[PDB]
Amino acid sequence: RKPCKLMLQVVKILVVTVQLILFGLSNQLVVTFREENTIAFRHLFLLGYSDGSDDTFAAYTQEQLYQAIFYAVDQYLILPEISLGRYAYVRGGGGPWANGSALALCQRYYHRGHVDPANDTFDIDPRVVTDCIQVDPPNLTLKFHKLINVTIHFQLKTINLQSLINNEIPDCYTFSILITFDNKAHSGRIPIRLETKTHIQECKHPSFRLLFDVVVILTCSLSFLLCARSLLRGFLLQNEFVVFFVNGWYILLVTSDVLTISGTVMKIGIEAKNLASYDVCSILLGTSTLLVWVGVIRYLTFFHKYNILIATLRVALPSVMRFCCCVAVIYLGYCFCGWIVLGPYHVKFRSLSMVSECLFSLINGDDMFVTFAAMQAQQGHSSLVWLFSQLYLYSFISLFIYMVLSLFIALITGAYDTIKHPGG
Amino acid sequence: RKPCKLMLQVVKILVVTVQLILFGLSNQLVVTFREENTIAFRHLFLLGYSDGSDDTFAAYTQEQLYQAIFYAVDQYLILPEISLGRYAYVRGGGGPWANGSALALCQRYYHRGHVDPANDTFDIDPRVVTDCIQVDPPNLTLKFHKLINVTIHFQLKTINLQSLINNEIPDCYTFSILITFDNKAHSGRIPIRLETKTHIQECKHPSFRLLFDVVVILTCSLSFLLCARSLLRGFLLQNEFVVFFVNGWYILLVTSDVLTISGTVMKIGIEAKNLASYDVCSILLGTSTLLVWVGVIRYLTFFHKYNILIATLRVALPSVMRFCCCVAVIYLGYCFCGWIVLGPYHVKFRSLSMVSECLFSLINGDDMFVTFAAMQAQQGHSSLVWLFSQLYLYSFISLFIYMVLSLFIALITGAYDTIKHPGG
Amino acid sequence: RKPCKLMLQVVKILVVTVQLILFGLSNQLVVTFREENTIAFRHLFLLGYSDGSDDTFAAYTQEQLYQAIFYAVDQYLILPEISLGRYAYVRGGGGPWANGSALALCQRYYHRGHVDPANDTFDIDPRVVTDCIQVDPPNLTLKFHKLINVTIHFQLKTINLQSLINNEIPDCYTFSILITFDNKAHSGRIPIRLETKTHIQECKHPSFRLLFDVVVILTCSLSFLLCARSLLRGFLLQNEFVVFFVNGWYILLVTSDVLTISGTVMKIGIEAKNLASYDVCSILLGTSTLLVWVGVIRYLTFFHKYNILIATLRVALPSVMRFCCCVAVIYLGYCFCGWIVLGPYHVKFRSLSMVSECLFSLINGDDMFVTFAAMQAQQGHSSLVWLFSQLYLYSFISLFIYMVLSLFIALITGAYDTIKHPGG
Amino acid sequence: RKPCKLMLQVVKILVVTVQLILFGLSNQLVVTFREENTIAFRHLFLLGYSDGSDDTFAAYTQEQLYQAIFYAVDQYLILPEISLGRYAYVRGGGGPWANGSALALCQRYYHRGHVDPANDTFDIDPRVVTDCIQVDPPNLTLKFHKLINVTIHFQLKTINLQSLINNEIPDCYTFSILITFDNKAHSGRIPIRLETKTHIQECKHPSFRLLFDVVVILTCSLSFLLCARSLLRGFLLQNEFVVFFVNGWYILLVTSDVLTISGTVMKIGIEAKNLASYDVCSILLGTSTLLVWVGVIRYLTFFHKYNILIATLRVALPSVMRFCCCVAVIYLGYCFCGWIVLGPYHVKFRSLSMVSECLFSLINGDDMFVTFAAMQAQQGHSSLVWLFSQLYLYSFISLFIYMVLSLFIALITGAYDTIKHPGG
Repeated sequence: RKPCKLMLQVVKILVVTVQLILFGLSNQLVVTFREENTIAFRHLFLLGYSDGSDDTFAAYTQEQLYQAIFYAVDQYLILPEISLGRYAYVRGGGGPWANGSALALCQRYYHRGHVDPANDTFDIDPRVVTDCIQVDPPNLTLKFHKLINVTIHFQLKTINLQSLINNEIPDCYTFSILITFDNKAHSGRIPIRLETKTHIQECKHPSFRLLFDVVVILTCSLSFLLCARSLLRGFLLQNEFVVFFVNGWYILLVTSDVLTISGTVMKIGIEAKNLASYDVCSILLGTSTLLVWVGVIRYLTFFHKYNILIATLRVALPSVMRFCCCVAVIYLGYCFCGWIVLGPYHVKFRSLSMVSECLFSLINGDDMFVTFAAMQAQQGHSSLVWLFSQLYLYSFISLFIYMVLSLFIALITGAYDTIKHPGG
Repeated sequence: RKPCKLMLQVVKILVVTVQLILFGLSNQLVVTFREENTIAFRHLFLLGYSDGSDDTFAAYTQEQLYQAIFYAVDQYLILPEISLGRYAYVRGGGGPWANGSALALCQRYYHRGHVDPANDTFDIDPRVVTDCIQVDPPNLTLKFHKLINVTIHFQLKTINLQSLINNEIPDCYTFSILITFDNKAHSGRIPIRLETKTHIQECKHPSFRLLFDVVVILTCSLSFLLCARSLLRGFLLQNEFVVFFVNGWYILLVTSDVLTISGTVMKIGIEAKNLASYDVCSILLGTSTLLVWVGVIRYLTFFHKYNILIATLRVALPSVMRFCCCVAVIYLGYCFCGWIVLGPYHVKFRSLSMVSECLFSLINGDDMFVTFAAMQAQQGHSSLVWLFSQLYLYSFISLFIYMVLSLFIALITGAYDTIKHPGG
Repeated sequence: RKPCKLMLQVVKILVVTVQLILFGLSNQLVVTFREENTIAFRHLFLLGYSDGSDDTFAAYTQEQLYQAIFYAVDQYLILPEISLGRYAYVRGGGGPWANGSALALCQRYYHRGHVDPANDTFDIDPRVVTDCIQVDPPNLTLKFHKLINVTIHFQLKTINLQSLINNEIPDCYTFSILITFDNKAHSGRIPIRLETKTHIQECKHPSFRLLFDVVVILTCSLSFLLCARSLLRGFLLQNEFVVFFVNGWYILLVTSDVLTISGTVMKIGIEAKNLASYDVCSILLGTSTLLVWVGVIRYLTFFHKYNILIATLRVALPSVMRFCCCVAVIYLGYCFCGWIVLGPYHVKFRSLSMVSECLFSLINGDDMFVTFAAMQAQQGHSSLVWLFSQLYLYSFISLFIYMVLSLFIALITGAYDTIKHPGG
Repeated sequence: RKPCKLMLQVVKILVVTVQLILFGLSNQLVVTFREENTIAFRHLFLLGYSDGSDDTFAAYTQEQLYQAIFYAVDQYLILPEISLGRYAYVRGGGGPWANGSALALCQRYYHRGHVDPANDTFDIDPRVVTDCIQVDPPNLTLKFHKLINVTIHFQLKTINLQSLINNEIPDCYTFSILITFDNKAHSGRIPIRLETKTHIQECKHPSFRLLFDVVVILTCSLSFLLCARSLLRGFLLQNEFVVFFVNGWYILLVTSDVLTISGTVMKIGIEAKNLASYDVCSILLGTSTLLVWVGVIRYLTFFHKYNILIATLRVALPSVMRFCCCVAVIYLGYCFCGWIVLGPYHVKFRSLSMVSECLFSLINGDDMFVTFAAMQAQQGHSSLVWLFSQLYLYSFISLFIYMVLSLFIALITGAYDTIKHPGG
């Protein structure tokens, strides 16, 4: 009834997230289309690039430098002669206007640029001039002292004909293309990178799954209304309680409403400005479904046979939070120590990100023989540091390894005490 | 006696699985022959391929494309001139009939194929035409817009002379060979792959181990009859119980009968249609032997000294199943969250398979510094997602890491309570 | 008040270590400048080198040998013709004086060197002669029997112009450069290595963040004085106690004073002789901040709600130390066994360092499938050793894996006993 | 006194194993000399080989095949022209006599060899003829159908001059050299391998560390006599006990005597037939030192403060052994299942060795994301097997992961019961 409505919401959002996962399978075939094309154009425009080169597809020779510039130049020259896909290029100007290239060799470098490190002097008008060469579909050089970044933009149209095997009418992708020689460091290591976007549109010459999605949206709307009614019942009970864990009979419903509104927003409203907002709204729906599973397990406990494990979660977080505070203090201190130490020798130490990176290497064991090994293998320097690195790292290792089972089993015996009360 | 018959079945299936493992050692030398030949023909027919290329042995140049086509063409040309093995090719037609090639350059591509993405149009008779060129042992081109898949089939005969070192008469392998340029994506990334089968037959000019296997089969038949008699005794006891864990005094015997019938079926009956059915029946025999070990440990407990550990398994699954339900709900929710999130950036996220892939990375530590590292290293995009990815992944990490020791030690103290009852 | 002063010290050193982490972010951008340049010159001077070559960028051909010598020779020849950076080279002699090169082809090899292994004889004046060729910015051979080591030194000046994007005036780096062909083994495997240092100086033509750092230093001085006053109070209490854990109300303050003096020394006094002393003093500040977090957690426990977890650490170390002694005895014995065994086959066994390396492979799981796998894969030798290696390694594996949870959960139940006393 | 003699034995074997570790450091520098030379000759004789090639340095082309043969041929031709070491070759015949080569191109292939797989026939006199070409220091072909294995033997002398930096007189190594093209499979994948030994001898023109080792040996002899006296005391106590854990007051002494006799045997007696017997005797000494640490910890417990942890080991093995029997039954069954399953798709499944390989992947986490990942990535076949592989592997994973903490914490609470008795 009313719990039949709740379980209907459970299966209904379950089917809606099944439709989400269906949307995911379809868009995932599509994004496989994306990635196929992505590595594709990487081959395609790419000159001298390699598999795995994304770590280091970067230049030393200026003759190297212009080499790739021309290489892409010819690629734009001769793509229809050469490829295996079917790219199409109509006018499509950017990113600065005027007019349409479609290959725009863009170059930004500073407007005032006197630079003589031999006299130890420089005079820089840090305003940057960008010269662009428009390249009509059927050579010029830049100062290496002068450079900031060099850009090729170009876009190619195609139709995902593989959607016939998905029984669908094919769609039109337009992959926009920014190849970049980049020297923001200005250090000599000119990284090249190809980035791309794509517009998906329907064919020029041209919905039951979409109707089923719309019906799912309407069902989600009815479910959110049911959540609103249940919350009004809970609020009337709260007004009676004021006048007179399990944690989520309200709150999970509110999260579900957030997910449902997110899905509605993803279907239509922000769906005319979709892509990233669609991704984030999927981000919302996931927690909704996670709550869907969780409260499904709560309600489908049916007391779980007396819910001993349900109550087991209860007492410990009362200790576990302060213990969490303490251990996190330990974690942050270890993090500060990393923020100090790793600069002398580390790739795994690179930023506060990499500091977070060390922390999994705490709890997990993947990086220890990696890192604690190889740093001991000593790229190294300044052998007191080589002592001190062992001094730090072995010290970091043992502490949580002992004490964390201490915390978990301490609250374990805490729940053992919660089973000392609770096993009777 | 009767338990001597059971232990005789234990050692008898133990010897039969020793014979299975013997069959495994022999077939494993053989399948090493398979794999040796497999990498072999991969070298052999393969042109431009590499070690490790199986990740990416795929094409960009159409001139690349025909290059490999010709490369294999010459390989079929000149194998006896060139090789280190001894391949033999007699008529052997396929896969479509008429007649015998033995090198069949097969090409499938659609029968109606107007495709112009520049006008945003296409007219496809999705019926596919396949042209095949038969290549008699002692060049033509395909439309790149037009292609679907391109196939070379060829088969080579040889005799595993290395079986003389196994003291056996050598056998005849016929490796059938499908090299394929594949463009089912039609995206430009034409993967090539060589797949092969082989027929093993006896020599044209031509059994005590086979007799010992047959005797093992007869012994397995006697053991299954003993299991049938013991089950009739148990069923008469059940009829007396109706008229009036340890779990497997029947059920393990029934599994053993399944394994024994599977082995009998693998020896003879489906042995005239063997290979995969033989593999699956080995799949059966393994669980039989696993049960063989397990019930061996049960019976050879001899009460295990009072079987405290035997009874230890008893009480906990009563809690552990519902707890398993709960944690699996947690697992499935995390899985849905993966099914959402990873599409923006992941190889480890690729499908529900890869979703299962994340789960070991939960319990194990191999992938954390891998994945939680490198995704943080941010191929990335849309930096709110870069926040949110950390937001998801660190969140996924801690939860089971805490609570799973909670579950295990909660049932641990549960068995501690089962030892609180049971340690006295 | 006085605890407001302590928390002000907590936030004050917190901000000072925030300034440390700020100094770290700034110097880390700089050291990224270092590493960018480092891989740079590695490309730059490097001839025939590769990515990943640092494992094996070493020679076999003498024609190989001179090849790289000339390769660097031309690099010094033609750097301004070729590069992407802006290197500058003024006189700058070294490492022996007289005068200035700036490219010094240095070669050391023994002064008396009769070596005939065919007669099994050698007469070596182990004094070494070093010939050096000074190479003025705009070929000679060495005996391969005769060689000891061959060295190129050269230094290049540049200005880190990328600091304009950090809104700073750019600085002058001078990268000093030692490329070395090294044959101290004299075995034929001539490793080459490029090592570099750099002097950072201000520009020739030329401080509020520095003033804020100085104010932070003065605040640290006031905090150390507050620590000195609190220690005088504690010492007067100790004099009253003599006349009549929590562990760090003194000791953490003393560590903080050490860190504060270290930071003061890093700011000014040893700051005229900085780099490694600066690194070590950062080494000091880290433990200070770690203590900062820890005692922050102590004081901000506020009894932690009765500090059950604080007292939890108390009783166990009384057992844990002797248990630690015992397990470490186990560890050292395993270490001796490694020191024996691995010489026949191991890279992971290389030294007492690598012995420490095995120990993480104990507690962690990263190397097991690596090492216990691949050594079983048997580079190997002397198959009794192949048995014995399994005999050792599987033996090493299980012992701690069982017993260490034994120790941790034994003190776990010890703290369970400490919660048996302490859960009431 | 007498315990001073025992602790003197502890420190004395400690110093003797320090001398063992010293011998290890010295021989390890030497074996580094070995490995340096090993990769050396691998470069040296090796033609077309690569770094990492040891996985796959194997042939396809017969023109490839002879290519390397000649390549080594010229290497023997022109080593003194080319190298960086100092190799010396005097007569040194082998492995068959008559006379001295020193480069012996040896080829074994069967004496009767009619092989026609096209007629499905073969007539093999499995006696093998070996033709050898002696190559005097300053081309012929083999049937590819006919081949079995092809061998080059050659030996080079040199003096480890790097021992002058160890302050020692240098020694004479003679590296004997077997390069082998091997086709025992006869499948076409002719693996090449270079194996080498070396004789270490003193110089032709020519001991306080050796005297200190001899004194250590005499001290070990006195310690073994003390162990014999203590065992005679224990045996007289046993004779009084018959007439009327801690486990190793005898037994550790007996192990120590075994180690001491092993060291004495390694010093002199079998030291005229040393190398592998020396390795094995080091194998003995290690367990001696391990016992040295262990009983050191026993005696230096001094009751360990009441030896609660010493007694903690006591009760549990009484359960742990039968539990170990049970879990090992589980392990063996999983092992049989592997022995079945992996043949269809695995490198990690290769033999009972690799079966042991899976087991660490059980307890450790290194291989899970590796193997359970990549096998799911499906080289694969026969998709019911693809289901069944997941069916097996996920099943293998969870079982020990749950139950093993069950066993450890079950005996943990067992020792908790042993601390329930033992914490009072």
